[PDB]
Amino acid sequence: HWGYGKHNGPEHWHKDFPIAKGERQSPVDIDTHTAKYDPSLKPLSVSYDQATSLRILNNGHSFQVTFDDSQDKAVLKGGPLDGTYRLLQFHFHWGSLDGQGSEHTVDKKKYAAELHLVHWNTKYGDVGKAVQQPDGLAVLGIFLKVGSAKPGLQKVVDVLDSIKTEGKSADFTNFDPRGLLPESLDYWTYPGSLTTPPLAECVTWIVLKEPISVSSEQVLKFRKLNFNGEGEPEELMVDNWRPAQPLKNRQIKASFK
Ligand SMILES: Cc1cc(C)cc(NC(=O)NCCS(=O)(=O)Nc2ccc(S(N)(=O)=O)cc2)c1
Ligand SMILES: [Zn+2]
Repeated sequence: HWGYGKHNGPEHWHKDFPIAKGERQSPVDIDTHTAKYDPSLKPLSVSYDQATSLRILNNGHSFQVTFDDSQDKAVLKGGPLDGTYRLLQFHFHWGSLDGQGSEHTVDKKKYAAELHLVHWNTKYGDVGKAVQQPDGLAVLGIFLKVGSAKPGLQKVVDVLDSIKTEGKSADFTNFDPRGLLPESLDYWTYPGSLTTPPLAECVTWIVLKEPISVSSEQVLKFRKLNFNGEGEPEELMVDNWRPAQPLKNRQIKASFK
């Protein structure tokens, strides 16, 4: 089964998921001098006021906070998107050191981590149908750099002790994902894929220009999680990021000048 080690990491994924070598794989490097400002792009609409978080979980690949997506409660709209996309979950990718961990890069710069808020297009009815469509998902990507603490992240960080190993989950209601956003919603956008198996090419990526800052104590808490399940040799959950993939016949558009 897949992971991020020498023998099961991103260089192996194509054997079970041959779309790993596809025409619209993610993440990619964002060359800021080649992305074109697109004035036709609208502002993004992030409507998270009615978000209903449910649980926090260690899935062996990362940790995730899940939301009730049975109604339009927390939706992403506008920007490059047609229609309404409901927030399903968010999770992160992070490094063993502050100089690596993000999946997207910006002029080859790697950030310490990257947040993915995962949304699906309601015209397809359920997430499973949406993953089979080229416009099925929209993932909002936010870079993390190490500096000042992010107060809106601290409730996440303080429960990680309780889901140390894969398969563990905990109640995590009443969490406000608005506390994870930077000030600016300036973004880059391009068509891409899931960055973990099945690597489906179903994602409109929206990557925010402005990173959020998190403290060294907060990211250290990410790094104490485990890939393994309880009672198995401890392998720290670090460097759970896929590297940049070929851009091929794609063009990255910027919402700003
Ligand atoms: C059944 C149920 C219910 C609720 C509420 C949440 C969940 N959690 C969930 O579905 N997680 C993944 C959905 S996926 O699209 O199939 N996988 C995927 C997503 C994003 C990326 S990424 N790294 O490109 O952002 C990579 C892979 C499940
Ligand atoms: Zn992700």
